[PDB]
Amino acid sequence: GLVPRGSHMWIGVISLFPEMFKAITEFGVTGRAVKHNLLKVECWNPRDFTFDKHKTVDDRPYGGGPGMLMMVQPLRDAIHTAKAAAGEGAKVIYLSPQGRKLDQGGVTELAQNQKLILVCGRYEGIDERLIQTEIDEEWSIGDYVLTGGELPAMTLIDAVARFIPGVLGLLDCPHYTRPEVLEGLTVPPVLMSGHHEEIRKWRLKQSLQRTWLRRPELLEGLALTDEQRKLLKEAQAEHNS
Amino acid sequence: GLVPRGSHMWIGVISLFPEMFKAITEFGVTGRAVKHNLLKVECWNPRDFTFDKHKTVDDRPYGGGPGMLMMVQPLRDAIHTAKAAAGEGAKVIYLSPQGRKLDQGGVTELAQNQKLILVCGRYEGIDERLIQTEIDEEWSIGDYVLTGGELPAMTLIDAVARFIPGVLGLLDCPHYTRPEVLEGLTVPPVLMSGHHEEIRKWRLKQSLQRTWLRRPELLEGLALTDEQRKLLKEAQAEHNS
Repeated sequence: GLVPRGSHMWIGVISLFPEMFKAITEFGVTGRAVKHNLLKVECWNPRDFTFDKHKTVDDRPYGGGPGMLMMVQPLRDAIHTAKAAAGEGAKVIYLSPQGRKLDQGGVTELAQNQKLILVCGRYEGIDERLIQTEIDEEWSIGDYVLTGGELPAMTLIDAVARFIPGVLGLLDCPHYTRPEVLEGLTVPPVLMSGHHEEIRKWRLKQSLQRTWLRRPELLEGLALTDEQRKLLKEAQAEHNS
Repeated sequence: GLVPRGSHMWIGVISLFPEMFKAITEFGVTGRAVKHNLLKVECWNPRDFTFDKHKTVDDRPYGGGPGMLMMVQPLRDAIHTAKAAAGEGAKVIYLSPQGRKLDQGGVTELAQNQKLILVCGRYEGIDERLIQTEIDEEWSIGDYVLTGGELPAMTLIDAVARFIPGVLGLLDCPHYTRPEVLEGLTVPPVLMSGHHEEIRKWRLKQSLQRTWLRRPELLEGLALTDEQRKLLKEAQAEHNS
């Protein structure tokens, strides 16, 4: 086709609930990426790597406490099988609130990988030593507590999928569509003017203003263009007075 | 049963892909919460609120550009039906990267709501005016770009579900489980000592140290106990020298 070979992204997933990933493999743009063979998601379930009659996948933490942990053997073995399939150059990622905070910059660098293996924890997490022996990088999608690593893993896949060849910075400017007047609220006249240039500048100005007011941190680390600086300056002055 | 009536949580969801929510309603603790009638998730799809032959749910942005937006009428009407079902006291939430940053403190306050309606956007988002007429609060799960609001919505549900009566702060201390020696790596002796007190202190110290090194921001805004301050001080001194 139009896309060169060897540009597809492969993602191995270790999870007790592989079916959860249908949420991204069967719907929307990510689902389309999978259908078009641009994105490949392969899952392995630790429950299939047990040897006891009850397929036990959890274990007690040393030191005591009610906080269960994933059983090491089934989880490690699942990882080993994924690594066997992925072969060379496969970064193993563990999703947890103690990992590096994910942001668009992080998504960009993770997307540079053609192969990734995502480890989804349940219970209170996984053995600290496994982080040392099997995990390459630990990442957190946010500072909040979740019941498992599956949502964080799917969030990561969704974010990086947008960087896959064949698939299709600051806070967005306000957006408007029909009707022209919604419950008495009108669309900014400039957007109805047809003046391509005035519209481009208005949108940029609004984007900068909103980023400044809501996420000023995103501005730090980016040397804005001369135009952006001028528009932002105007917005800041107008906001105050 | 043991749980008093009127303590269950209801969550209405507006999404073009209702099936994605099976990821949380059919698996793990959230799935168990749904099975035990502790959590209720009801979805409405804008596609069911259209009147044209092609069930159109997207529309062109005023001002031009390739960035499509959700069509106002089907989306607004879906919201109205959810509000009709939810009745009184139902906060409507829009998930977007321009919303308030979600953190455990935010999860705690959102969990105080017995009813919530989550609006999941697709395309480039929704009309700015709808945020004014139908949305009560805007929330962001992180500073990264996603293909839709469904994962953010499920992440929010998962986080607040943990606060539901009947269901079951800083970075966790390292955790360990069998075997005692994993690929030559041993479990900290204190955890194998059986000394309940030494273990409690060791774990707290490690939790504080890790929070300090990886997420010092979490410390800001919390007046630690005398013990925590002592252990953290020791950890900081040991880390340096």
